[PDB]
Amino acid sequence: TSKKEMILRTAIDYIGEYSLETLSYDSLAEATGLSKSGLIYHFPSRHALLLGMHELLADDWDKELRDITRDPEDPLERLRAVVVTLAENVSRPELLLLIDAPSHPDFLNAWRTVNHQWIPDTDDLENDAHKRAVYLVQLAADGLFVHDYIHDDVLSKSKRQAMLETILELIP
Amino acid sequence: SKKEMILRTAIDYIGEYSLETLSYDSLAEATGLSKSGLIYHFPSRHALLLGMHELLADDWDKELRDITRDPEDPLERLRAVVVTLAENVSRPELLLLIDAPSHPDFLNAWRTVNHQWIPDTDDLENDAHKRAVYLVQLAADGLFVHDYIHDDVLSKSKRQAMLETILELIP
Amino acid sequence: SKKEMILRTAIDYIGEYSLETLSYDSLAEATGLSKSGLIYHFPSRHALLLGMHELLADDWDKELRDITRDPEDPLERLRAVVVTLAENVSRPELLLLIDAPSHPDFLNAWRTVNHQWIPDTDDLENDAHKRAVYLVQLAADGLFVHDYIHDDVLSKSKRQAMLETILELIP
Amino acid sequence: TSKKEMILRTAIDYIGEYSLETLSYDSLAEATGLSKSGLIYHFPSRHALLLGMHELLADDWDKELRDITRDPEDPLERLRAVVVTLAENVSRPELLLLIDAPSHPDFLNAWRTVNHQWIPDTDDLENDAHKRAVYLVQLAADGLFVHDYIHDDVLSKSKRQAMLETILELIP
DNA sequence: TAACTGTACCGACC
DNA sequence: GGTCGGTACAGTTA
DNA sequence: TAACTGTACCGACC
DNA sequence: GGTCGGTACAGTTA
Repeated sequence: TSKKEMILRTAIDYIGEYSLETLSYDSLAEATGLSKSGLIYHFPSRHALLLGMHELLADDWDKELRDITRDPEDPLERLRAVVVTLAENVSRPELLLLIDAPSHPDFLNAWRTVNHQWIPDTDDLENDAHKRAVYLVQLAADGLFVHDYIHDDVLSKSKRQAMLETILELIP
Repeated sequence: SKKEMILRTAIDYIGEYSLETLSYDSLAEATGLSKSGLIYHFPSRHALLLGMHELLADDWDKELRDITRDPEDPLERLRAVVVTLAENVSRPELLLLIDAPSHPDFLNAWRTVNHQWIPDTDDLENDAHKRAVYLVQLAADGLFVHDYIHDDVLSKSKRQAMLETILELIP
Repeated sequence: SKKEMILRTAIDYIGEYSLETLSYDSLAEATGLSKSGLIYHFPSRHALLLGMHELLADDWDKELRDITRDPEDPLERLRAVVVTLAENVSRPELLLLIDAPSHPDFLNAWRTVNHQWIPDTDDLENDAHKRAVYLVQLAADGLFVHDYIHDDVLSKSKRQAMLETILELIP
Repeated sequence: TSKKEMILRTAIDYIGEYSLETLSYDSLAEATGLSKSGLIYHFPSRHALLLGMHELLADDWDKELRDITRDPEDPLERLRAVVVTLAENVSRPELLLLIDAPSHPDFLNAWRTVNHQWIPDTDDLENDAHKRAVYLVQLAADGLFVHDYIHDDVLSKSKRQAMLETILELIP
């Protein structure tokens, strides 16, 4: 009967719709049906509530990346899954959370797996043309991830598939 | 003008912290003015935010005009877009671009820029060359946002190199 | 109930000062509670003011039940109106009655007393009896407001003599 | 010229229609089309603006009282004017000021004429029938002055005259 | 017995 | 003239 | 030399 | 996230 995960989904859904500044116990109570004491029961500070949201979303993204990877040892094969989940499996909440995370080490740490085991390493890229060609993909996937929140002019699915394919065809 | 100075301080303030802790009070510190003198200049919070959207939107239209010496070709515009995104737009611009949907006034302030300098998505599905330019656009947005969504700041050396590689890609 | 002790302190504050300077902070000083403890109990200012109106309008109704010994007739209600106006109603009720038009909720809290106890102003051009009762109502009202609009508080004895004079005048 | 009496009149009219707590430099600037600076020139503080208003209205009244007293030796004649100018020639502003007056020595003092040279005397009426029947009249007049602001039942012009006549008939 | 809900407060801040 | 993030603890429902 | 207007700024309170 | 009561001038209009 523990509604601890349901609260987080509700909180994530809420920040997509509205935003972080406006997420508070009262407004999460209103949205969960729960009472404020109820929420405090699982998340005794706002800091825990946010941690849980970061953790929850980083774990969605890790599970998503590992599932769609055909072979986990092939670098290019995992870069392809980074490109794909960035174009389809991450939305507004993740972006707001990525941006909020630097604001506390706890939140940074919650994202360490998926920023250190899936995003390609920046090493001597000044003078390595292949490595820099692998980073160009990463940069382009990141632009397709944030595109609809920064351009005010959403891509339709069809345009987004077309651009996803273009970022893929560019994998070495 | 005292107005532009206050707005400049508010922009650095949000780069360092966020919109949500931008308050008349926290802004009175950073600017040295009293909470009340601040309100004299920006009589509501919405005005203060409208100021900041407008200042940044304008600065962006400025720098990308002082950088293209041929406004004609979508390609020279496109060059201007990549460089400004790569090297002279930071965290505050990203913060206000995210926040902009929350009021029509905010959207309206970026309207000039967001459609005038931004390549056209229009028929992208069938035009390979139009997908080659949007790929550049996307890579630029990638470098613009890079350090604020991966816990890893690029060094100036790395950043310059990725700018070039993107600059290469240009049709 | 803690609500009722809070209203009671607010009633005495406005007796000493005014409604205009009655604020959550100034009522927190006077009650011992914190600003937000008070807001827990009355969540908006409207609610606090509605509470004070309700409380006085209802004490006056009660104080005018254990005094009138035959709710039946116009005259025994009038005697009661006169006595309560003369001696168990002071500056807070005057202040609240002046403020009460500022909102329908407040007027409404004074319905029971304002018509059901106070004699009617109806049919008063032509009925001598009805003018002799309203004369008594005006005098009672005059004694009620006396200390607060004339720079001269009456003593208890002066007040009883006058009370008694209005009471004689009863048709 | 000098807008000074004109500002006070506007301020009086303002609070009649609205009230005292809302009367401010800003709101009085709007009502007068003057500037806050303009108002502060005549009235260096709000205190000085309320006194102006207390002073002005007590003189309108004192003027009105002696304007309508035929024989000012006669204690019953002045009692008649009191009643008359109470039932006919004072309105809301006048009530709000009276009620506010005791909150400051200057305000009390500005009402000293009309309260001393005109209001009959509470002097051993405990044992004196005539004196107390003179107070009764004063008492009913005060009641007709406050009626409309205390009872939520504005009297018609006609009923107000009817009641005024009745208090007057109660005279010597 | 864990998962709540309600009630009464309060300091920093908007 | 409030909100917001707590804190404290008693009383109820799966 | 008086009666304003506008512009910037602030502490206490709401 | 503000209003209310100023303070402090410099310039303007009769």
